[PDB]
Amino acid sequence: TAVQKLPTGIEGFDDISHGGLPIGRSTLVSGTSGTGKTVFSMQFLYNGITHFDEPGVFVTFEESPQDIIKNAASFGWDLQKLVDEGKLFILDASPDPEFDLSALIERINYAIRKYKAKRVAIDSVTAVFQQYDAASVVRREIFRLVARLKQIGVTTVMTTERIEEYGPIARYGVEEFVSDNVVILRNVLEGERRRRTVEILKLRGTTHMKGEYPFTITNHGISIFPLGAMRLTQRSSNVRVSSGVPRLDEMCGGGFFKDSIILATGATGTGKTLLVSKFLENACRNKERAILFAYEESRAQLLRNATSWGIDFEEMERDGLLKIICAYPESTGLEDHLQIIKSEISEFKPSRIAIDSLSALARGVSNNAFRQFVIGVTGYAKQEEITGFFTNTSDQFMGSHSITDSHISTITDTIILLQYVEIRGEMSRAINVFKMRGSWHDKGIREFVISDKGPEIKDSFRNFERIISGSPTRIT
Amino acid sequence: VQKLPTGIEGFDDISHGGLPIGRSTLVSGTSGTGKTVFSMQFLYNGITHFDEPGVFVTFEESPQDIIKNAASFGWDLQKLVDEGKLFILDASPLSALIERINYAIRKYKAKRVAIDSVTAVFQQYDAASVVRREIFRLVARLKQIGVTTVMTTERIEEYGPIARYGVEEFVSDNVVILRNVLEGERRRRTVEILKLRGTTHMKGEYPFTITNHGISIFPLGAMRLTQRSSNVRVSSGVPRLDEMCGGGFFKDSIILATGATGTGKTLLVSKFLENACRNKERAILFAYEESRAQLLRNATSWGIDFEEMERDGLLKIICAYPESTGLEDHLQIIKSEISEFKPSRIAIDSLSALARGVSNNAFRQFVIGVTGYAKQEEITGFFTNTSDQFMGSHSITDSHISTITDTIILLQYVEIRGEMSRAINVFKMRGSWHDKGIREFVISDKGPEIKDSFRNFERIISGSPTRIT
Amino acid sequence: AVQKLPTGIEGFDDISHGGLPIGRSTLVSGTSGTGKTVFSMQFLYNGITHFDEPGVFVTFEESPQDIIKNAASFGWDLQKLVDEGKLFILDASPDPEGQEVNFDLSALIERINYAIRKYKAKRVAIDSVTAVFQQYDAVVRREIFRLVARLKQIGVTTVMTTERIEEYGPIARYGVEEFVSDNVVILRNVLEGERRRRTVEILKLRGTTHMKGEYPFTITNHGISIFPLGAMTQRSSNVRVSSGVPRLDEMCGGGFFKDSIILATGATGTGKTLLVSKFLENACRNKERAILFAYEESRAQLLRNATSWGIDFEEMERDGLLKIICAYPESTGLEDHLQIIKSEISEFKPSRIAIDSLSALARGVSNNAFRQFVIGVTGYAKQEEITGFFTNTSDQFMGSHSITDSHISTITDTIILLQYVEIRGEMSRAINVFKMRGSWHDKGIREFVISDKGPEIKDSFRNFERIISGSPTRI
Ligand SMILES: Nc1ncnc2c1ncn2[C@@H]1O[C@H](COP(=O)(O)OP(=O)(O)NP(=O)(O)O)[C@@H](O)[C@H]1O
Ligand SMILES: Nc1ncnc2c1ncn2[C@@H]1O[C@H](COP(=O)(O)OP(=O)(O)NP(=O)(O)O)[C@@H](O)[C@H]1O
Ligand SMILES: Nc1ncnc2c1ncn2[C@@H]1O[C@H](COP(=O)(O)OP(=O)(O)NP(=O)(O)O)[C@@H](O)[C@H]1O
Ligand SMILES: Nc1ncnc2c1ncn2[C@@H]1O[C@H](COP(=O)(O)OP(=O)(O)NP(=O)(O)O)[C@@H](O)[C@H]1O
Ligand SMILES: Nc1ncnc2c1ncn2[C@@H]1O[C@H](COP(=O)(O)OP(=O)(O)NP(=O)(O)O)[C@@H](O)[C@H]1O
Ligand SMILES: [Mg+2]
Ligand SMILES: [Mg+2]
Ligand SMILES: [Mg+2]
Ligand SMILES: [Mg+2]
Ligand SMILES: [Mg+2]
Ligand SMILES: [Mg+2]
Repeated sequence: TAVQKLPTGIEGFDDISHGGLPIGRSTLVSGTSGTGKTVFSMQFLYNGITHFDEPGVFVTFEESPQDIIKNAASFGWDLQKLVDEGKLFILDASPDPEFDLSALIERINYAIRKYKAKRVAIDSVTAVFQQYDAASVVRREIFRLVARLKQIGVTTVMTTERIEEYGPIARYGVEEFVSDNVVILRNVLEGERRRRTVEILKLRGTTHMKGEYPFTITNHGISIFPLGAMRLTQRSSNVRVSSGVPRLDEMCGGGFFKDSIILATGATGTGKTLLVSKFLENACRNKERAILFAYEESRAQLLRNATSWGIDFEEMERDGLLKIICAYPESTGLEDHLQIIKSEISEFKPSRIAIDSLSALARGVSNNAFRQFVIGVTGYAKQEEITGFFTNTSDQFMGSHSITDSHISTITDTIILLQYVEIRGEMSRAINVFKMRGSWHDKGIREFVISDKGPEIKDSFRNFERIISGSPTRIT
Repeated sequence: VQKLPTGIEGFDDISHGGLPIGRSTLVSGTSGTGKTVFSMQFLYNGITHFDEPGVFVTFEESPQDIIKNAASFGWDLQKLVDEGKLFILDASPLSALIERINYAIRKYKAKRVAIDSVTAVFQQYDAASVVRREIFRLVARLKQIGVTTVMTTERIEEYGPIARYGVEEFVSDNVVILRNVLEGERRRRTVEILKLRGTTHMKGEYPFTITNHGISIFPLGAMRLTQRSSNVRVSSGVPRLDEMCGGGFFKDSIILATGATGTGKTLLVSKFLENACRNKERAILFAYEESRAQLLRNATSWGIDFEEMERDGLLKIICAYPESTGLEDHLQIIKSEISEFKPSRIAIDSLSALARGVSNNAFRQFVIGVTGYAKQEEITGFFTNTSDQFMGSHSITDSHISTITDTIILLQYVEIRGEMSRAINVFKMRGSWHDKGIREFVISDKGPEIKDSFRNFERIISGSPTRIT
Repeated sequence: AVQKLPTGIEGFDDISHGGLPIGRSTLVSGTSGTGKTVFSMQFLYNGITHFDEPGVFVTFEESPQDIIKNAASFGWDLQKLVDEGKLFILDASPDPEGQEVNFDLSALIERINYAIRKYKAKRVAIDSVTAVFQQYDAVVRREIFRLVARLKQIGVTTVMTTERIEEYGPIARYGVEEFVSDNVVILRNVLEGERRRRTVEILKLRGTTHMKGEYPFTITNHGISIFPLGAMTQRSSNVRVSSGVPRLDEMCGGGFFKDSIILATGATGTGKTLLVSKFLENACRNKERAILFAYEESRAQLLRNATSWGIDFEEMERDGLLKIICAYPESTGLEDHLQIIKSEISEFKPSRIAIDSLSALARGVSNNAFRQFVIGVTGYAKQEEITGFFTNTSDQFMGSHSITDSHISTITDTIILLQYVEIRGEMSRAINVFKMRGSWHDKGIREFVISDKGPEIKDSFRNFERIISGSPTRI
């Protein structure tokens, strides 16, 4: 007879809550303005009706029912229908535009019975206390409301308000301790960018995932990405795919594995976009779909620079085997980027993917949040059986030294190292398969030349030393 | 939830269309952020562009002061007031006020309203509960009438509470935060849309500037990677370099010349703009290091006369110190001067100068800004960067500015036989073959003379090479 | 359109883009000892002495006698101006003995009004408005608005002094004054390390433009003097001057330029001060005035070390062609240092100048502050067409292992690079004209020897590699 839970239906919340929200109990969902308290509370009710056939009541202390309905239309929720079918009831407790909570408790109970409601949402409880002038019996009244609802036996969501993101959990510093369950929505301003996070602080009598988890409000409501939950569990096969460059495929011991993450690390101009461009060509030639995620160059530039290499991307676009998705890294946050990726993938249903580049997306953002992105993208592709080619521009121009994020290096199956080499007063370029995981790879640091045809991988600088430096020395 | 176009330059992009119609939007900020401007600009555009009358509720600032202050932006509000398009309700010493607004709304058939400042109307004793109940009224009543409102609120802190009483945010359907952050000894204006209930919006802060045209927002995010790209070449002025670039620079490209002090970046800039005026192409030089006088002289020593170019009306030398203004302003200056002169080529000497006393993320927003604006307007951009190490040549514009540039010319010193020789190298050239040689070049009265490469040397990049065998 | 009134305070009219809006009230807030009372007195004083605009100064504490007395330090005979009826100080100080009581400012309004007309005052100053409430209770917003409006009707440009508790905190005390005032100026005395820095910021000028951010100022005998770097043209000529060393002149294509900023960079004891000494010796040899600004060595030592190089500074000090201004960097702030330099240049009217060294002035200061110093000094020298030889000591001993770590390279026109070089188990020296804008320069890392006669630049190290490292190798 332990605390059983009720599915919310919100992508990720049931995972981080190890089931859902405790049944017959109230959950405080606190946050600042614009965190997604109302969306969460509505989505809890909406998913109740549509998925589980559980009617719900929505208590509003300010926002008009008509306004609540119009705001949900963005998500594609016809709340007018649910209202017209007695599946949703919006109790208007908003003041007229022209003391102890007890009457309202009666009105709610009447409604719950009338519409046979199993879920309730109250938004916001902090309002009535201010709207009137309590700020003195907050604990008493919140305790009453919680207790009376426990009697009715309804799963409740209570919206609270905060001022500071990493400050007190609520306004009166009392609502948290009365509530059985506490969830915190945050919208943290880092640099000049916001990040939405959800935390389940407390679930009395049950287990939950601790810490903040990133989420996004899309046209499908709140979508949490259980970064921690996503488990290391894939398929992995010895099936190979080609790079579009034959000598490289020989250097990779037949070609890239289908279930793989490929990284091309090198200085600027080393020729990473060409490797990417050839990898997508190969897909479209083998009658496979692919998506290019550009974060550095426009389509026009990509198309031009490709046609110089002799790769017609438009023909692939027209054929329906290629989709170039161009966007500035600061066009949104890494959280939304990953969603746009995941969404675009689901639509086109690609076999191969390419992000150009990762170093561009790591502009300004913390090394932590970037790690979360990489793992998120890496994991999605390996789970969805999509081969992934990633690019990374090294800051050091000469040779190679290391990788910015140690996470990337260990999260990639294959590492292609492009570098520059000074040979007889000329800037040569060299390619090397540094890592393959599960195959033989050529252990050579081979010269290559970029031409109108593309990459021409030549032989190793055998008669040179200190090639990794970028400034070698010929040894007779 | 449909939206009304504000007409504010960049806001309708950040807000994904504009402000929701019929609803009220809270615009909070400290003094001098630009709340009254936004509110005036909102109404102004309402009537001049969309033929929507507006009512402006003032609580302290006199009607005539509002008209006097607006004149700076070039807004004849009195003309509009006379023509019965704008009404300024003077509430300077809520049911009563609301009744007066409703009357004014109908009297002028107004579709937009601006209330500034609401915090002042509660500046008696009204506290928390009173403010929440009272604001709720105003917002609700305004919603009933059928008018799109902009409501001004005050802050005491830039990254603290959004308003005063910590109540106005939760009541309002829409929240916009205006900030003026003192970063060191320079202020930076920024707009953030925190909340737009019922629809989507661009999140995060975005920089803006109050100009003689009012609030002008330049979103780095809304900037789409959707510029054009051609195979049309343009010359550097140095023919050996054009041959090294496989015909020349591209018309649709950003050029970077990186190197130590005295390596000759400004010479390459001089010859670049010389070629432009030689082909009757208009060009601007945004100089942040030297002065017009010293540039003219040092160019004349190179056999380059900027004075004639300027007289012809093809060259514009804009000199300014990086510390004179913030990077947000500098960008507005660059954009503005470009829009007037309509140049085909542009030059910034140097980017490294503008980086002095600024964050990497701010300088990134700047570079990303200018780069993009040049590419979208089809303007060739020769940028310069001075490396701090004068021989090591370890990195180039070490701030991820390389991924933004299409061409990289690396200038360096080379220690040959106890002499300090120079070298030029086309490091990168997207979409073209480039000479892979680290060619020696010598500056003269005539200019840069690119010679042959150091074949019989090693460790050239180090700056201290070794003669082989 | 909002017209502005020239304050007369040095720099304020530049940062205010004209001055203070006419017929409008300006708030000038700051902590204790920021110069709020100075600014206000200076506003009125200048008003009278420059534009024949009478003024009225309202005090709620300090007696007229004291205000007149304190102003004497700036050389302002306010009693003269009071006697002529050009200035009036309305004493509204609390009665020595009395009792207390809502508060209304209707009484003072009419007292100020009366005096305004009586003295025909164009300018007015209130100091400090905070005190008048800090003597009873806080109505502030309403009472502030009342005064601003009444004074607006009268059409007098007013300065309202207000007091703060923290430097980077609330603009005023009660969190209201700011919003009610049309114009806001924040004076700050920021404590960094253990040194104070005075800064002016115009936060807001309704209906007008202004320079944003903080700008440094100093309070002297002249009063408040603000130094906007953004306000700053420098002309250029192909006229050569000599370094004092004939070989270096050759290496610099026939000498330094008259319109140039020379920088000498190197490790300690590489010989920057010798080149400085020779540079100045030439000016005096060509009957030209020069000033040496030293921040490392005393006058006595400089002279001793100079005479050991065969340079008599005393004769040129006596002949009135040389002024040696010695002072520690920590004696003042860079804001002050710069004003000492500008002032000393204005007096002597030199043709050449020298700072020995810039590296010393950078000690224990903000990188931003030191930048603003160099941009200022270098700008003023180029402005007045004064040739400037600056010194910089690199912390790295051997060779030019790294460059100048201060981002000065872009300002300096000529860069002389002194370095050490180990040759056959012995520390040698070297000179190189690294940069020379507008001239050919010898591109050679020439050996150079110091002696009793002074510098002897010699031949290059042609038979050596890795010279710049400081540890070469014989080919
Ligand atoms: N269709 C949509 N797509 C993307 N984002 C959306 C969409 N609809 C709403 N949003 C976002 O969700 C916000 C509304 O969240 P909401 O749940 O109303 O916040 P809240 O925390 O309840 N606000 P408050 O009542 O002031 O405390 C909007 O301001 C947008 O940022
Ligand atoms: N048509 C061409 N012929 C020969 N070489 C070319 C051609 N186009 C490009 N290149 C070479 O390839 C480089 C650009 O390759 P690219 O794949 O864009 O590299 P990258 O590492 O992705 N560059 P970046 O994004 O700026 O860091 C140029 O600098 C040239 O060296
Ligand atoms: N008349 C001339 N004859 C020969 N060389 C000259 C002449 N004028 C200038 N130079 C050379 O040009 C160099 C300066 O070139 P410039 O274009 O100013 O380089 P830069 O790297 O842009 N300098 P900076 O802005 O100080 O970092 C000098 O160091 C000289 O070697
Ligand atoms: N013509 C103009 N050109 C440029 N900037 C201007 C112009 N007019 C006003 N400004 C700027 O805008 C500021 C005034 O903006 P405004 O909207 O009146 O401030 P506010 O934030 O409403 N002040 P407050 O009511 O006290 O909280 C001035 O201080 C200037 O910085
Ligand atoms: N009579 C002399 N004969 C030879 N060499 C001398 C003589 N007097 C001084 N020197 C040299 O000159 C050096 C000091 O030169 P100076 O111009 O003071 O250099 P600096 O770089 O300015 N030194 P510092 O201020 O400590 O960083 C000494 O270390 C000696 O090597
Ligand atoms: Mg809400
Ligand atoms: Mg690339
Ligand atoms: Mg205002
Ligand atoms: Mg230059
Ligand atoms: Mg005082
Ligand atoms: Mg010395």
